[PDB]
Amino acid sequence: HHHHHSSGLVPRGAHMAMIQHPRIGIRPTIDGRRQGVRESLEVQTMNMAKSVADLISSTLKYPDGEPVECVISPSTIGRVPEAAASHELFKKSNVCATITVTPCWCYGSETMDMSPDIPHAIWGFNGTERPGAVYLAAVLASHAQKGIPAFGIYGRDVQEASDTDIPEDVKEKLLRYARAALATGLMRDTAYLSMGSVSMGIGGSIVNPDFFQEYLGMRNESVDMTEFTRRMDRGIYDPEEFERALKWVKENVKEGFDHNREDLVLSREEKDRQWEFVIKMFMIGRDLMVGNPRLAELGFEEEAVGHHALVAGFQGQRQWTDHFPNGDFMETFLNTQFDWNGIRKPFVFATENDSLNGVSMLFNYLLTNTPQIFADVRTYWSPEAVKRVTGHTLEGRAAAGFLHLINSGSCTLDGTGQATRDGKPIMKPFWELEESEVQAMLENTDFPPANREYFRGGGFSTRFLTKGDMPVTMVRLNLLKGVGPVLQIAEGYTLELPEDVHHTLDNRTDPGWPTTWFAPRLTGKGAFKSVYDVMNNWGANHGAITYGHIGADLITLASMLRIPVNMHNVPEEDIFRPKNWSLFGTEDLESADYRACQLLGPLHK
Amino acid sequence: HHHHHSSGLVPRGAHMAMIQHPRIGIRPTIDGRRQGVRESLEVQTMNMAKSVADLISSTLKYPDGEPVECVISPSTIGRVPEAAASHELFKKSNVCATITVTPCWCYGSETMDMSPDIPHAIWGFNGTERPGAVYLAAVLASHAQKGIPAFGIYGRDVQEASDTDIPEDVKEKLLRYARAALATGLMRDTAYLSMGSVSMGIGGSIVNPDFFQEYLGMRNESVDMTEFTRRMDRGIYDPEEFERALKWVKENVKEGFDHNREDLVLSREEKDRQWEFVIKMFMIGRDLMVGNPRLAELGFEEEAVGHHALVAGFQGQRQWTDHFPNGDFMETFLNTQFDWNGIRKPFVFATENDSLNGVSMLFNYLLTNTPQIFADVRTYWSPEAVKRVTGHTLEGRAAAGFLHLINSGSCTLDGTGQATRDGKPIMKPFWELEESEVQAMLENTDFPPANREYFRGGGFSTRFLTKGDMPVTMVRLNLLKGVGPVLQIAEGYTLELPEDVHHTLDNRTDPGWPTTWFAPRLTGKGAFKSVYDVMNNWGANHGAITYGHIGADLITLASMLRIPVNMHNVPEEDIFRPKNWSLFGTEDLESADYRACQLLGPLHK
Amino acid sequence: IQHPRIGIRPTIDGRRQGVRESLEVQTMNMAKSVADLISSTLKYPDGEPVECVISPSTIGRVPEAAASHELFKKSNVCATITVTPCWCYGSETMDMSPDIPHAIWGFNGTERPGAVYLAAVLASHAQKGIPAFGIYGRDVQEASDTDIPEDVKEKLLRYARAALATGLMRDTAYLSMGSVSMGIGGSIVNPDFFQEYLGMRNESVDMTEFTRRMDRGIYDPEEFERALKWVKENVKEGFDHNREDLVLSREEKDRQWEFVIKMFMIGRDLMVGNPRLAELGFEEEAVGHHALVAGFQGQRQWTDHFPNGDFMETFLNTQFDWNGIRKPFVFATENDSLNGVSMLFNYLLTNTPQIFADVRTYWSPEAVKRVTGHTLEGRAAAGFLHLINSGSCTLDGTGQATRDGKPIMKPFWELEESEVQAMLENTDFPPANREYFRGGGFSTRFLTKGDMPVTMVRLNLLKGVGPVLQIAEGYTLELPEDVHHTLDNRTDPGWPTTWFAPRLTGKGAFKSVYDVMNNWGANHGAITYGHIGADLITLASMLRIPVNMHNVPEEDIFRPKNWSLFGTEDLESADYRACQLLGPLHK
Ligand SMILES: C[C@H](O)[C@@H](O)[C@@H](O)[C@H](O)CO
Ligand SMILES: C[C@H](O)[C@@H](O)[C@@H](O)[C@H](O)CO
Ligand SMILES: C[C@H](O)[C@@H](O)[C@@H](O)[C@H](O)CO
Ligand SMILES: [Mn+2]
Ligand SMILES: [Mn+2]
Ligand SMILES: [Mn+2]
Repeated sequence: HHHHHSSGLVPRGAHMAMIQHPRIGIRPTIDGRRQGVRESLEVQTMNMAKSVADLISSTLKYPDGEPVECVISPSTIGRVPEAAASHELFKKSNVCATITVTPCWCYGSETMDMSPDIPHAIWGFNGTERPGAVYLAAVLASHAQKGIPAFGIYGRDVQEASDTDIPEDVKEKLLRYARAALATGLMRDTAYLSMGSVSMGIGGSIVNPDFFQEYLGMRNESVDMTEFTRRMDRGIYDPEEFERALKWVKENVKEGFDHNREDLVLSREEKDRQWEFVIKMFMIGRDLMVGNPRLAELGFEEEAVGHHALVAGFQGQRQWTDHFPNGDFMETFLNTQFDWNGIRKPFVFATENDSLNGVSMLFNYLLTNTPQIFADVRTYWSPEAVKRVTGHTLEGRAAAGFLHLINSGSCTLDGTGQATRDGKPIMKPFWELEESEVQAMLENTDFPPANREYFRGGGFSTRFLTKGDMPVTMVRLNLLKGVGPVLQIAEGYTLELPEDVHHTLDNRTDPGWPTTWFAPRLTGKGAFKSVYDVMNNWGANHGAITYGHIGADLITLASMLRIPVNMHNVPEEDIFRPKNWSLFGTEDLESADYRACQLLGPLHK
Repeated sequence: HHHHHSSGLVPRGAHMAMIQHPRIGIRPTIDGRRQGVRESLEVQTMNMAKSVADLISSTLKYPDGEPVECVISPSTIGRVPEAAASHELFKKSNVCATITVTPCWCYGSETMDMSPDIPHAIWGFNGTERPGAVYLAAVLASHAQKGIPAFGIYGRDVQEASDTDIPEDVKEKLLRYARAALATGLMRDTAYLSMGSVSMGIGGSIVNPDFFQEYLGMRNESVDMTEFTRRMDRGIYDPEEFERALKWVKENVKEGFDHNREDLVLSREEKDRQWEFVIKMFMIGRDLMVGNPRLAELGFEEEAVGHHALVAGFQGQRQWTDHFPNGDFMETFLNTQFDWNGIRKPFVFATENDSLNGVSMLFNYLLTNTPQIFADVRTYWSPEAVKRVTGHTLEGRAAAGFLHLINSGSCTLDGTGQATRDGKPIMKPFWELEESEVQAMLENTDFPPANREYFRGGGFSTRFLTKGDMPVTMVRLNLLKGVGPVLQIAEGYTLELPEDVHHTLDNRTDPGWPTTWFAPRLTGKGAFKSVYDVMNNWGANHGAITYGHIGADLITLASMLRIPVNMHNVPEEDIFRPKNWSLFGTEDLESADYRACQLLGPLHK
Repeated sequence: IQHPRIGIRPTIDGRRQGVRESLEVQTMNMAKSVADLISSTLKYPDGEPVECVISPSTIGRVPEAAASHELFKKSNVCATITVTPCWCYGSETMDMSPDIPHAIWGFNGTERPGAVYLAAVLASHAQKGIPAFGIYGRDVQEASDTDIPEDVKEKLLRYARAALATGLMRDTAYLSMGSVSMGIGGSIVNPDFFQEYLGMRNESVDMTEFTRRMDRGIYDPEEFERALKWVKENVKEGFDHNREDLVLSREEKDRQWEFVIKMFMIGRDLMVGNPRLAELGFEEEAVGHHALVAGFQGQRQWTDHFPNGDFMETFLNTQFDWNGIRKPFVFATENDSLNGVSMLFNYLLTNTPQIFADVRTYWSPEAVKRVTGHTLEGRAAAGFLHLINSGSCTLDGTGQATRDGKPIMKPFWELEESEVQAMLENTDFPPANREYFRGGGFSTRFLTKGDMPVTMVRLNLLKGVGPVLQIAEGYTLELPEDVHHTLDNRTDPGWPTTWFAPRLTGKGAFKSVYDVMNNWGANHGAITYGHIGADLITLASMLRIPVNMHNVPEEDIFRPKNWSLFGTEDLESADYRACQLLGPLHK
């Protein structure tokens, strides 16, 4: 951001849209009594605060790889004017959530944080010498009596007064809380950009701004896809960048086998022209999302600013893709953690402008800092169907059947699963990626010409096979009329089928697109009695798939946003929600969660 | 109550506040058809009524030890004008709830009680000769169709027509119903008195009159604590009583070891002055609650009347206890079933003006006629922490860990557990206490000087150890914003630790205060999967602890008041709620209970 | 005293190569004029000029909106004003903050569609449920014109004063001393109301704290000596109406004077803290309770025993004492917290101290005739109300301060020495009536000068709905001297009097002066210098408190623009519907 010689802002340096740095505000509360008690507790109390700040700052990173930032109250908090001084610092410090720490008794409502629009957690030391726990429960009761949600963090094992380690059980809670709170703080005040609008009558592509505004704190931008054509015809993109990209693409991107029907096959001259075009789609999509200071230099100052988009979508079908090369290459590379410019954070991006899938990916992204697989839930494969079709009897993780996850053209190349840790397939934050790993991803992917019976305009799709045995979580938000957003979660594993089984199933389906074979973990409960039941209960044709088991993190996140969780396979002992959820019931956690979300409602209504 | 020579009422005889005598109204309904049927059923029907009245009156007592009173309709009820005559009698008879009894078919809505503001139960004889059961179900359907809650009492085993025993299964239901209904009738129209107001920002001490008014039928009174000072300086207490108390206290109350820091230790002259002062606090607190006719004789006629308080609280901290001796001695003796004047009903009394703990104690008190332990839930002791700290491996009832229950100074001396039945520790109604038992309680208690780093004004705390192996129920009401009161219940046992374990844990905590070691019964369900989970779900720093397993009684009570139960460990087969609860669902009893309480709402809104 | 800012957001057409660069200067000028108008005209309770912030650039596209929001977030902005002369891209340029008021001023000129933006962006505000005021001038202005027209200033300043009132309340506390006073409803303090509507916290101390600080020297002894001396010189003890055997000796009266001074000191220390207390070694007591407003329960338990609260209540609400001229500390008798908030509304809108009073009597013209022989004329002609607190009232409520030979109440920084003198000279302090206040003390007795324009205000809690506001603009009265003395002597001549006549309109509860009283929702009112009804209405609408009753002319009613979508005919109902649906700010 510098000021334009006459009018607006323009970017200089990095993009216009930076990743934000929300802080966590740490509030050490103390007994108010002086002439002995308070003075004797100051040091133990303020240390608790310092140790929490070091835990978070030394463990968690923002999407840009920087260490998360913490702020401590200007003093310990024993009486209201100390709370007010705290609140005043936090207001100007960009604080997205609060952690109160204490080893002693403090005065409930005199010391509590009143912010209704952010999460709070309280950690009471489990010690005998002072009532730390007792404050914990007291102040949480005030929170529930005043309808300001707060998390309760209480360690299992009595600690000695002089001990300053944070117990593993407390750490787990502190970090789950922090990861989830940071996701809320990173979404807030950003936008979703629609390119186009509704795609083929798909629910999530009918974008609902009330949801963004009320639940997420987010704005909605839109451009009609004509914008791409305008920029291409008028030279509103970086031509020097274009030349380097064309060269890198020629070197690194293998064009794939052409399955097109005979009379639909394009000339090699046409295919080359289409390659230039999709490279420009990428640059333009990326520029629209985040801005580009080069656009300003080329004298396109209005365009240089972008659309402040933390997440975005491309309608494509039907009107664009009937005419012009499709968006597979754009969608692929936006979601991939590199291009000709180098290794890079991803730009979270929805196929078919499925805004709800976009937000599902963004939850996943902000919780993990890892890129996100976008997929159609194409087929449920029962053991019986697999046996009939291939002769093979499924075993290990595939034994109970599995789901074919395969988007209609595009997918993050990180979703190959070629990055490695300890001999195992994973998806990594961009700053952990090695050159070899990028190379492996490119090497194990190719780019078949688009199927022109569906995508007359042409383009190239993305084709790889996700490596088996990677822990993942599939995720989907859906909008329920009269209720709002509801969240479903399925943790499980990618699979490696026998090769013949893979090729047989693949070739009957859509072998020009990207494949992940998915087995969800069954629990014998709810919708996880069988793999079939998991599909039959999946509430949209799309899912968002992340590396890792992040179910418990999502559940915590959803409660912060007051989004009820309709379906998950997370063990119950991992469910971690504000302490007042339990006033809405302890047996029927699902109903209590609906009652709590219903009553408190979204953050920004 | 006599009229003053010029103006008000004043008490004479007992106190101004008597314990009330709510009645149970018994309604025998009969088939309307004469010329045979009705006349042949009169005697069997009216006997059912008489036997129910004898059951209740011969088994249950009011808090003052008098036998509960019943009223029968002026005739059997076969047609509406007989129902009207019944309703007319009950209106002037102080009837707090209804029991309809019948051996035959009667005409539904023609015969039913329409009172919306009181509980109803219906007992249909399980006989073959007439449709008793059939009336039972019919009239209950009318109750649910008209939104007037009623309990259904149906015996398991077909009885012979000539049999007049009440089956054990029916008796259990009749008496649970009656105990709970009487508690509602005893609370109604009484008050809660606040002395002071908010204590150290504690939730329950921010008194919510909507709750008292709407749910309990109760008023709220308040005095600023200055009132104590006024009465002490102006001689507004009984000086003859004061002298007898001072003497009894010198003989019966052992002053305890002084743990104070050296420069804070008070002179013996000061300690003696403080003893006089806390004796006066007691008398004044007791007088404020219930009135005193002696105050009238001494010419303080306004004060003699009291505050009509069935339950009350003393703020204490911070402003009073920073200056004057604290309220431990007052709170202790109000909750204890004796003093210098003799053996006595308790006066239900909250530390720190925790009005919600007060009501929790009062539920417990009205259900049992036994005094009530007020406690901080200070510490969860895991087996691992106990092993580390003491070397001991916990066994029997303590094996899964336990809770340290220990109020910040005061507790009913009945909570020593020194009263005995059949070789076992219990807490008794006052009229069952023996002189030896009072003596045991005094003998096993002492009264340490208050800790002046917390209670600068001084005073004496109460110190004993509750005997192990007593069945108890811990209880807490909490206010949930947008919902109202919700009730949690944990039945279990007091523990006897090995002596070394006890002293080690005690001495690290607050050995000048009273201790109960508590193990809740685990069920493998909800919040009772582990002792840790029970604490982690306890919704305030306070609990109310009663002798006995009274979970099922509380659940019945809560349904009468439409307070949902968020957490309990009572077996499901014991849950006994109005029959329409089951129209709100039969599987998810917790959700159905929230839906039912939500829809019907409190009694007096 | 916080310094909440107003954020000025200059929005602009995003199209360059001409349009945008041509409008930059004129657009930025609108921002600058508004900042100047506000900063040169309004002041915080402490006398300092109000502060504004402008967006770091004009706003034509969303990332500029984002930057504006980033800056305002750290600049303590309590409300926004968008200004524009041109068309701009509605939802791309709008402020989304749900917890603060907004206003849009669109230039009324022809060359560019500024009124078009104004209405389009307000449509978005209504459709997204984020209330915003619309500010549109009556007369087409020339593109180069730089004057803010008078209709526009009036709206901008009304908006700003009301916005600032919300900004100054937020995050402060109400302190109760004691609890419930004599079963008075407003003294059963409701924290949900404070928390949800006002963004305020609740603090609490038992009156025992007073005794504690007195016994233990927890107040400033230098200050005490200077105060005792100043009070002997300046404060006139009044007539003792007590019956013979209740009359106190001169010694006892003198000890009580020392005590009530100490009460004043402790009350003030409790509200705002005092660094002298830390110097004297009570570091805890030194910080105070962060109270923008407070009350003192008093009766029954304290005033039965100890000197009453009148002196403390009077001087907290007065703009001076032995330490010099000074802002008031808004303070409620009987801990009537609703009256306290009513006073504070008036205070924050005007920077002038506030009369607390019981609405004691309605005097009909018939009854004045019967009792006095006199036939009321002038403003008094249609009857009137006796406003008189049970012992205390701000000395500024004498009406001794003067502007243009007319009685007023002034912000403290406009007070002259001679005016303080006049307030003192026209007040005496009668011993407390010991049948009602056994514990003693001294009340405050004066008579408010007549012909002073005032507004009486009351906030009431209505079960299941929440707070509702009632407003009566009117005038103080001067009665014939002998008529005054007859009415006074048979009521409570030891307490302070204001004679009030509300303006009648023949609408609603303002058809007669009796109707005004018959519809008054409590025994208390807060009374301010000035006719500020229109300001209250705007403030009420900011906080979503319905107005149940007011005598303000309909043309002056200025509410967020989406109120009109709830109805244009039946404004009262539309107001209730809007507040009901929108709810308090901090639910
Ligand atoms: C080719 C088809 O139109 C395909 O694009 C759709 O089924 C789409 O994937 C649905 O999300
Ligand atoms: C000594 C402490 O203030 C103690 O009184 C508190 O923790 C209190 O027991 C909380 O209920
Ligand atoms: C003397 C009375 O108590 C008086 O104080 C009451 O009328 C009080 O003014 C009610 O506001
Ligand atoms: Mn699809
Ligand atoms: Mn306690
Ligand atoms: Mn009054």
